[PDB]
Amino acid sequence: AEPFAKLEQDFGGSIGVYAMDTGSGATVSYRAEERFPLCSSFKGFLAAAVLARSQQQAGLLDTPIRYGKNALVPWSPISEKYLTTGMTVAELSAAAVQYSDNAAANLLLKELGGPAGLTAFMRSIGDTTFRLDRWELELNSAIPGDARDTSSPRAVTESLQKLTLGSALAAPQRQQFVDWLKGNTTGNHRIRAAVPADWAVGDKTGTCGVYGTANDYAVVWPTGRAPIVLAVYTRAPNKDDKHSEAVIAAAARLALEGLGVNGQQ
Repeated sequence: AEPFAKLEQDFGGSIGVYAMDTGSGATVSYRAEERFPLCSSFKGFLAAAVLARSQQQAGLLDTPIRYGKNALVPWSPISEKYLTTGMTVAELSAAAVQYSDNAAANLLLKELGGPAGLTAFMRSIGDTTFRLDRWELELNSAIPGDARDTSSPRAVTESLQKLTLGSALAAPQRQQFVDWLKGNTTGNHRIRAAVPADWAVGDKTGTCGVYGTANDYAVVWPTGRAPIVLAVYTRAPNKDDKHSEAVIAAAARLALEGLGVNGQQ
């Protein structure tokens, strides 16, 4: 606890961590059951929900979605680029996960019946904590004490484990989910920065832009051992408090250390 508390003190906000060693079942928790805004991190679970749906709806992933300029909310760099052709459900999913593309996320949410649809999927896999309430971009408000669009580090890690390593998805879909996470482009300075270059990592980040609120969750494969699943979330009390990637990386290192996993040569 003390090392995490010192990290909080220097950062000026709150940090929540839950890490599980899938080999032994050993865990590290710090504020693991407190609520933190999901920010864009809900998009990983959104992609998992789309994959689950594909298991009972043949051809879903290949389906072309032809959206208009009306769909292009800010921070949609992939969606903007493909406006004139449209994108398949698969393409939208990869864009949402690997680039946090907002338009792509909103289109996929619509496919699943909105924030309530994604929430009902999470409940279906045994996650009673996750809630998505709003769409992009309103879900990013991260107002202290607001339960909308939040989950806990523990629930995030447990759900991530079920979807990537457990039986929540069929084997093909499970591998697609893992591959999407592995191809993420936005997380190089977070959980990835806590581990050596040759450990496989799949992750999804969230960065609300306000209230020092940002996060990352990941599956990590250390050379020669069972994977670790972990979530690192932050928030802070003032709207203008800046997030820190460095604090997330540091908390990840502490979590891994607490499991006897470190990147020391």
